[PDB]
Amino acid sequence: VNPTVFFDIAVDGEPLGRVSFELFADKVPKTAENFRALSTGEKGFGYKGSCFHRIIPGFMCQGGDFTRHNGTGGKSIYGEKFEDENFILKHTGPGILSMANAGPNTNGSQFFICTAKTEWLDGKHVVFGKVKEGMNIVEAMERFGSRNGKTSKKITIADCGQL
Repeated sequence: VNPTVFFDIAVDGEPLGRVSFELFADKVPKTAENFRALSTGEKGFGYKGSCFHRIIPGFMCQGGDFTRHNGTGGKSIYGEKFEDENFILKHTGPGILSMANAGPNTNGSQFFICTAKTEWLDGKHVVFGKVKEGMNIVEAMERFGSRNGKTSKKITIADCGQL
C-alpha cells in the first residue's frame, strides 16, 4: 500500500542506474504525498531533470532544488513551505530519505538520502522514506561528491515516476 517511486540517475548525461524508494505514507502521509507528486510531475512541476547539488561522502546526497539548482530554491505541492508533519521515524542508517529544511516548518521540495547514520538530525528533519532498490547506485553517486559537497560531475534525475 505504501507507494514506490523511482529515480533514473545520470552522470554528465550518461545513464548510471535506478534507485527506488518506499515512501512511508502510513506514518507521514502529507510529506510522502509531496515527494510522490513531485516525482510523477502530475501537478505540473517536479524533480525530473533536476540535479543533486550537494554530495558529501560518508554523510548524504542532497537534491530536490528544481528551481535554482543550488540549494536555495524548490517548492512543495502545498505552497512555498509546509510544516514538520511528525518526527515518528528516525535517521537509523544508510538509505533513509529525509526532508531538508531551513528551520522549523520550512519543508519544500529538497530532501537528502543518508549514506550514514545521522542521529543528530532526529527530531529536526522529517524522515519519510527509504531506499528499496539500488542502494548500490546511491553508493556510486557518492563517489562524485567531495568534502565540501561540490560534485565532480553533474548528477541528474534523468527520469522519475511511480512504480
